[PDB]
Amino acid sequence: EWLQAEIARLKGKSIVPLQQVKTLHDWLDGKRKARKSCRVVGESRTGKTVACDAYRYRHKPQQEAGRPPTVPVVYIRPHQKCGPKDLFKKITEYLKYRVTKGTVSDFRDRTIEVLKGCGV
DNA sequence: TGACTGGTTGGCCACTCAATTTGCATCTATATAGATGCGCATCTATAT
Ligand SMILES: Nc1ncnc2c1ncn2[C@@H]1O[C@H](COP(=O)(O)OP(=O)(O)OP(=O)(O)O)[C@@H](O)[C@H]1O
Ligand SMILES: [Mg+2]
Repeated sequence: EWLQAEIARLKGKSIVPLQQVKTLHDWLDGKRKARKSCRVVGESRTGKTVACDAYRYRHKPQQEAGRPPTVPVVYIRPHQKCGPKDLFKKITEYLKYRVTKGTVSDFRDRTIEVLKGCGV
């Protein structure tokens, strides 16, 4: 009946535009055009991760039949005590590059090489 | 006639994690010797 779907809208997650989200998207675009690194800080329930999701979605990948894709924005949440091989594995996986095994020095070189040409 | 011979169905390196030692900084809750102040005795002086 009608009552059963309604848990799902409620339980279901959604994104609501808010002033705080808009503020970040414009600031990040300044940083992205300028190629300036920066940090975002704030308390854990302010919804930082969600604003960053909403930002990622506004810039879809472009894919041709043969050559590899353009992807402007990469988002990763490291695991606790994330080491070098674990960081390179996450950058590599968010792009779905097929190679999965390697020495730390091999993943380092391979990560630099997939950020290049892919146009991040 | 009793001999001879032939017959024949894991290793070499690079990286990571639980641990467990050692050292340092920060309470903390008690233990312990010195000022300070009444509370009365004791002496001295003064007056009728
Ligand atoms: N723009 C938004 N629209 C709708 N809901 C939002 C928005 N921003 C945050 N929320 C709500 O915040 C909750 C999740 O918080 P979120 O994970 O965004 O916080 P956070 O600050 O990124 O957390 P942390 O820093 O601890 O990782 C959800 O209930 C989600 O609906
Ligand atoms: Mg977050």
